Amino acid sequence: MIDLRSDTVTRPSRAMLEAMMAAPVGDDVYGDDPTVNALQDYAAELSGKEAAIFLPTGTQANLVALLSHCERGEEYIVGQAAHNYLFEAGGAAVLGSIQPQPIDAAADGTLPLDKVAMKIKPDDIHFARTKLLSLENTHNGKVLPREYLKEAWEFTRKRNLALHVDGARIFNAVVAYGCELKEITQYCDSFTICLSKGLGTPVGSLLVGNRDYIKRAIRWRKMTGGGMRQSGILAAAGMYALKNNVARLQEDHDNTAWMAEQLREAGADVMRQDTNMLFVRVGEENAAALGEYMKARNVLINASPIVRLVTHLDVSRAQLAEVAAHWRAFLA
Amino acid sequence: MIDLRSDTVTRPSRAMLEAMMAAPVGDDVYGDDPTVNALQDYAAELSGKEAAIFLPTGTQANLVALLSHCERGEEYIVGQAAHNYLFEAGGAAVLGSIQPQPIDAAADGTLPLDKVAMKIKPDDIHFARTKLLSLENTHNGKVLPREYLKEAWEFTRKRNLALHVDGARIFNAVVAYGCELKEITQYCDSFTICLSKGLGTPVGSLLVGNRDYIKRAIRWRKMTGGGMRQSGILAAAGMYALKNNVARLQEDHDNTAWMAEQLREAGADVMRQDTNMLFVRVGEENAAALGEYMKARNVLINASPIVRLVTHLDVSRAQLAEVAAHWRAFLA
Amino acid sequence: MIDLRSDTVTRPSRAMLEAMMAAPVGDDVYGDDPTVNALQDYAAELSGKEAAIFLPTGTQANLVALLSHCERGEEYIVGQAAHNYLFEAGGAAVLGSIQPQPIDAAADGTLPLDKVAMKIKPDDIHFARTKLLSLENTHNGKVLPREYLKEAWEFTRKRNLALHVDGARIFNAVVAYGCELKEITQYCDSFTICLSKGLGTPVGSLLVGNRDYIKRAIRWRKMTGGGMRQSGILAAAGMYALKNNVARLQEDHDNTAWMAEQLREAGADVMRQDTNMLFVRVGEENAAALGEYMKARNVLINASPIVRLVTHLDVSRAQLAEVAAHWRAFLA
Amino acid sequence: MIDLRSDTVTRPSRAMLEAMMAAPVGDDVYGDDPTVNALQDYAAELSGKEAAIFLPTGTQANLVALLSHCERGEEYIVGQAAHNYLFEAGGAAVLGSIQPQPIDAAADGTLPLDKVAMKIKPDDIHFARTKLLSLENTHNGKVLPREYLKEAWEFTRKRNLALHVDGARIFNAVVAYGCELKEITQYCDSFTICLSKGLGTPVGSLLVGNRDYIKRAIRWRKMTGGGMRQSGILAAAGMYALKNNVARLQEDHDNTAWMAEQLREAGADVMRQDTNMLFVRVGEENAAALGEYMKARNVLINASPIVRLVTHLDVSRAQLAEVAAHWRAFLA
Ligand SMILES: *Cc1c(COP(=O)(O)O)cnc(C)c1O
Ligand SMILES: *Cc1c(COP(=O)(O)O)cnc(C)c1O
Ligand SMILES: *Cc1c(COP(=O)(O)O)cnc(C)c1O
Ligand SMILES: *Cc1c(COP(=O)(O)O)cnc(C)c1O
Ligand SMILES: [Mg+2]
Ligand SMILES: [Mg+2]
Ligand SMILES: [Mg+2]
Ligand SMILES: [Mg+2]
Ligand SMILES: [Mg+2]
Ligand SMILES: [Mg+2]
Repeated sequence: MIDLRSDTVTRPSRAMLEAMMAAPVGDDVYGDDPTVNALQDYAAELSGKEAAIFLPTGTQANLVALLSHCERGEEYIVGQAAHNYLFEAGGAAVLGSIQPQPIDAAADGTLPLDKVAMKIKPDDIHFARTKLLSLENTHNGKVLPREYLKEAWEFTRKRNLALHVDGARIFNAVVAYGCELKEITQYCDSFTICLSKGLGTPVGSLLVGNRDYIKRAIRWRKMTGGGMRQSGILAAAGMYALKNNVARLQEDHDNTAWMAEQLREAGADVMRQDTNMLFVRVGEENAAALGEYMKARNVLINASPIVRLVTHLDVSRAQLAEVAAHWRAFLA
Repeated sequence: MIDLRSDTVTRPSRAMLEAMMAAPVGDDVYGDDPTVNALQDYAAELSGKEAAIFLPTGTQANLVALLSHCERGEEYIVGQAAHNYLFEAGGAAVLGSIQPQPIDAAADGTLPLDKVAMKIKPDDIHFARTKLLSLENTHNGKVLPREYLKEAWEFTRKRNLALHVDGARIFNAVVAYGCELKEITQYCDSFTICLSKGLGTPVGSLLVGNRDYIKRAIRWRKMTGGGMRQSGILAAAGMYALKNNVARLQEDHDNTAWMAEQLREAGADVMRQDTNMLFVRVGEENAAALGEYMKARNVLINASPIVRLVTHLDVSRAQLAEVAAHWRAFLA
Repeated sequence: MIDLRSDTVTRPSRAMLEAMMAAPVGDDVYGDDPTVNALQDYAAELSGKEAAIFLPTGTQANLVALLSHCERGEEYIVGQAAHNYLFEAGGAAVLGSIQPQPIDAAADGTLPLDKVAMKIKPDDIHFARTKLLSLENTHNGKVLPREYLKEAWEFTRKRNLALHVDGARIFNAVVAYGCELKEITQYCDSFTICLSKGLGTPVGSLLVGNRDYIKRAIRWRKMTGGGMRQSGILAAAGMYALKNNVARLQEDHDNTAWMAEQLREAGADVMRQDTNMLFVRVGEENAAALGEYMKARNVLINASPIVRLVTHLDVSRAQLAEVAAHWRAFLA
Repeated sequence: MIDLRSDTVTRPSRAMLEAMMAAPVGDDVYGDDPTVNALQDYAAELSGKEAAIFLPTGTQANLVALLSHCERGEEYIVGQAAHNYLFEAGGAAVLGSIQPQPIDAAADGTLPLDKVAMKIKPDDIHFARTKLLSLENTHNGKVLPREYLKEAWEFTRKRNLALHVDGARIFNAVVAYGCELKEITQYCDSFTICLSKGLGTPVGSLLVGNRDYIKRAIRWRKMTGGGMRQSGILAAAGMYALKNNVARLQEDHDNTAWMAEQLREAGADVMRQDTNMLFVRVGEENAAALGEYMKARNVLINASPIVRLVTHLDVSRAQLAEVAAHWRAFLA
């Protein structure tokens, strides 16, 4: 079927499945899984960091990432629309006892440093203790300006703040940048990697940072429930994906801007196109209707005034042609 | 000694102390303290609410209120500069496992209902569960419009959201409206009352609401550590304060409005003036230099590029006239 | 390789892997994964419960269960040596703001109802609010008496307390009782099921209960980070495991009971033997020395003055006979 | 009236009241209260510690004491029947995110060190991180053996554990010991002092420890709501009590063992007598009945199978004679 709801719907490729069934495993609680360790070391090395850790979800990757950075009473400055603030049921505050300090991101997706500075609280018993600055490289598809990344890292060091990046779709950014992962990963103390979305993995996310940081991450992961056993089978896929599915992300990107043009031709009001994501202003009076129309044509989208269409390896251009045709028919 | 730093410096008048030293007391934990109970029933009756609870501080009155309103994982929309979000060291999140959703307040001190609406979370496992809208009347002196208070009240009912008002200086707004307290508390499910501010009490606050709500608040006040014993001694100052110090707040207002013209007609840059508060932009170069010049003449003002002068019952106009002069002498 | 450390080392059989590699999957967050849903409905139906939820680990199945049962400030009575109190880094309190009330378990593994009763808190603001009684069937191998399970069930209803059972090895007790799973799950409101232990799955657990309870558990599983995507691949091993690996647990039991006689009739001090678990008091002087002697011959046993040997599908009797010999050779 | 429910019902003496109305005050949030500072320095000096802090309640003193000692995920070993575990609505876990590890106290009221050692968790991700050992000198009236205090302190230093003592009635212990406060205070890193119970204060408790510890206590107190303003009026009483009400505690003690004898003569089954507390095994079938009988004779006690009678300065021996007579009449 044609699914444009999220790149999270990506299913295992033939090659990936065999890599998995082939991978050697062990008990990762003891650290005896060759594959988990191999994936963790690859990411670490690939990003220029000391150590990495495998978690069940990107949600748990960020929760653990936040608990690891901030103690009870500390606070993190994040985007009002960032994932580890808005889309993680408020875990950091509810579970971690961390005060969140959200601020609106700028149009390009960055967090205005002048605003971040204004939110750093003085060492007064009145306020929470600002500790972390969280970013999200690839925010609703937008790739942060490389210069800004350098600026934030520099900014944080000057203010003694830790810097963490939600790299759910960090490889989309990499491919869009045209550089290596380590070249953007140098500007953050820690960052996450989701294997389950664009890279085509069934389950999996990674938190990468220095040795000590990750050791604290290990205690938190166990507590939050991520301490799995024979994760080797899952990690195997993650290794295969990092060595065979990063480059093709460019194919998704061209499909996004290709589709963006088709919908423009058809008459749909396209709001913007960034990486594997495009947004259309469908409208309130056409939301649910378009949903059904499509859903009928075996096309799955998230019905809404502003529909977010996401691309991935399980959607071809030909299939996009179909949806662009079905859409054109909708509007006229 | 001339303290324009805050209205929190007000000291007990001899009549207040006597009222305290001659009050009958009992074990409040056992609910055997006459004066405490008397103070509560009086606040409840005067505001149209069923019950009331006395607490050590407003900070605790709000932490308790927030805990009594939101279960673990629940959320409260508030102002980025509001007290129960910014000035209570993130208590609601750190201790109460409550997710805070702060937004910028409009110029007049209100939380734009349109902005508030966009922040109400869809009922999806993705988000925290929006449950409370917490206001602040008298917000840095600013008196919230009355039509907004009625509109927020209606908005929250149609959204099934509770409405709480941090009334640390509610009586200041009350005198400014020229109405009864009941006429504004009718637009909220719960509100607080600090007696230790302009009303001149040594310490103590009140949280008022529905009988069942307050019953829960009693469990939280205990856990947080506010369940005192013979606190009727303190509650006594409260009654005395509520029966004699409400009307004279108009005197503080006139003085602030007075000082404003004097400082203005003296070379000072008066940004704005609301109730017992005045704001003068002094700037870097003269900030710290101003604090010292004053500190010497016994005039205490929180130095800063933008100084906040707070009038209260312990600062006379004559004394203000003096400071004024001392400020017109600062420029030369 | 001979791992008697835990039954958590069980590795996937080729038939299990195939079942996993050929399973249809979908986005579980969207509830679109056939196998995951299939696995849940099967566990629910087989236990007499309305709903079921798949999780990354048992540790998370219990944290979620506890959170779904107790609101902030609520409490759960448990065993001092129980898993959701002792071996999950205090998660219920640290992350869930739940007060734990642990008590020593009787010799047979049960929590003495008389002791439990004394621990139920009076409804007074002095105490936490007792709400759950959490058991553990198979408790270090010990099979809880059936009359106690029925008695705890009745006790909790007459006290209006929920009853949860940590069933990490529930099927081990089940085979030992010689009854159906439904006949014991009928005595609890919720229970867990680990598939990654004796049942031989690579990872995964289940929490089962009433439809409304489980709906809440879904919100908590997300927040804690267990809301995976195409997890049907994992859920597949679970179904395969539940349809083929339950009965053969009797083989582990016989082997443990077998090894016990061998080690006993060899000079070893066998304290006790329950289901797939055996305990031998080795003592200080021979503890670490034993671990090394074994470690060399590839036999892995958690060294300690009191060694805990765990049998499972990946350790044959023939292999046990070998270890045995290697142990009778340790004394000389 | 005659109140034997608790020494918390103690009311202000003429001398105390005048000391209060006389005391000079200020804003303690800024630290400008002469009296609060004077009380804090007196306690500190009197106990041989660096600094002290004034809180509204003993409950908040312990909560703050626990938050100050243990970070999120750390754990404290305390008595199953200790106040900061059982009688503080579980604040440490609910609010502080601290895992509690309670164990039964021995008959003399101490925590068997052999048990404490058994509960210290290894540095493994399975367990919470043992950090603090909490004691309660004067536990239900029992005075801990001095030798044991020395032992626990020594024990904790050897194990790198912090030691805290709930000194709600620490002065009862002092008077019973016959030594100075500093001689028992040397065996703890921190300890609390309740001014509101036996010492005859209306409100008030103190936490005493080293400079850094108390500084952390200050941030926590503010967050939990204890940061009061003109606390001078309350502190004044606390100073008067520490200089005029410690010695007479002996009068309460003799009244307790005097009354214990009278009740024995009358026929009541006295369980034990320690300091200002005695326990009678009234029985279930006579609980409520005795309550009314007494309550009628204007005598207030906590009705129960085992009645706890507490002495204090507001109950004279003559009044005890009355109650012992009313009791005798009850039984015969
Ligand atoms: C989806 C997502 C996450 C979390 O991953 P889940 O698999 O949904 O838990 C974190 N950050 C971003 C930016 C995401 O898009
Ligand atoms: C001062 C104040 C509080 C709380 O008072 P504390 O005594 O500092 O705890 C709450 N809200 C507002 C708006 C205040 O100005
Ligand atoms: C192993 C186990 C758990 C949880 O399993 P993890 O995979 O370690 O999270 C829960 N309860 C018992 C009794 C166990 O033995
Ligand atoms: C009463 C008491 C406390 C707490 O004091 P409150 O005034 O009740 O908050 C702490 N410890 C002991 C041993 C007590 O008896
Ligand atoms: Mg996928
Ligand atoms: Mg919390
Ligand atoms: Mg005051
Ligand atoms: Mg396994
Ligand atoms: Mg008292
Ligand atoms: Mg907590």
